[PDB]
Amino acid sequence: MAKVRIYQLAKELGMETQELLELLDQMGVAYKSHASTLEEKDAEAVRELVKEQRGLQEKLAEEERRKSLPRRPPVVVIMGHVDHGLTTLLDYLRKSRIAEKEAGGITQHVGAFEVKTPQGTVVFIDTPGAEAKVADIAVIVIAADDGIMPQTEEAIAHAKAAGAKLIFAINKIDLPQADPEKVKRQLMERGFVPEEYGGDAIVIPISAKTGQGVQDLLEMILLLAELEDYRADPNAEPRGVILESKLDKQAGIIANMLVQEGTFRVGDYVVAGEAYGRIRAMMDADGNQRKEAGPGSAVQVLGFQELPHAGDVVEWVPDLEAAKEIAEERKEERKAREEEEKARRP
Ligand SMILES: [Mg+2]
Repeated sequence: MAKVRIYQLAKELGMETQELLELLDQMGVAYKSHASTLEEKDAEAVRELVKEQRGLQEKLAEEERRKSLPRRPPVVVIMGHVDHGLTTLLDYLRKSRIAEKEAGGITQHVGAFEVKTPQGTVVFIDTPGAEAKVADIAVIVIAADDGIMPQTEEAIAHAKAAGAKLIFAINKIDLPQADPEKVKRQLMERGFVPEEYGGDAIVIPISAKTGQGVQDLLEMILLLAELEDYRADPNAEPRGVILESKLDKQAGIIANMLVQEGTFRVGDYVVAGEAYGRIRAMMDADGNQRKEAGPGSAVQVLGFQELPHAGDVVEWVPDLEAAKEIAEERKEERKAREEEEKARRP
C-alpha cells in the first residue's frame, strides 16, 4: 500500500504491466516506468477502479448468459386412423425405454412419456389425439395398405389448426399389399408434396411392428427441434396445460399437466380455467415424487379442488385469495355468456 511500485501493484492485482500502465494513463497518473513508486492515494484509487471495472465486466457477462434460455424438448403427438397402428407405435416407443427394466419398477401414466436418445429427449403425448397448444410436432400415421382415410384427413386438419409441424409416417411398409407410392400420390393430391420430389412434406416409412424406421422418425423429430431451436425460461411465471383429469377413489381429484414455461413447485397456488388449488404433490412418469416441474415435464398433480378441463392453461398465482378471485371472475363471466343464450335469442 505505502509505498508500492507499479510492478508490485500489478502482481498484487493480477494485471499485466502494460494493462496497469494503460489504466494509469486513463487516470492521469504520471510515472516514469513500471519501476516507479505510486503515492498511496493513487494506488488506492487503482485498486478501487480495478475492482469496479471487474465488477462491471461480470455483471455484463452474467446478463449476456441469463438472456439465453435453455433448450426444451420437442413435444409430439401421434395421430391418424385408429386402425393404422398408432397404439402399436406408441407402445413401441414406450418400450424402447423399458429395454429390460431396472428393475422393475416403476411406471405411472402422467399424460406424456419421454424417449431418450443420444441426440436428445423427445416428449410424446400419451394416447393419440383424434381429437391451448400442446404439441410442437404431429406425426400423422398412414398405413401403406389402406392409404389416406377420413380419419387421416381430420387428423391433418386438426394438427394444422393447432399449429403443429407435420411428419407423415407411412406405416406397415412390410405388408404384401403395402403401397407407399400410392400414399405419396394421395399426399400430393392434397397439397403435401414429398421432399423427394422437391416439396416440403416430410415422409418417413416405418414398421411399428418391427420398429423398422422408428429411429429415423426420432432423429427427424430431434433435427426439426434443433432447427426450430425450442427453448423456454425455467424462471418465468409457471405456465402449463392440463392433459387430462379424473377422480381417484383413494387420492381424490388428480390432473395430468404438461409444463411449458417456468417451474411449478409443491405448495404453489394454481388456477386452470375455473378450477384452482394448492399443489400438494407432483408425480412424474417414473413414479417419482417431484418437488419441482420445469419446461417439458409431465406430472400428475394433487391439489385441485374441482376437475380442471383438458386443454385449460395452468397458471401460477401468488396466493389462495388470488386463486379464488381469478377462478370466480371466470365462473361469473361464463354464466354471463350462457345467460346471453337463455335470454336472447334461442
Ligand atoms: Mg387458466
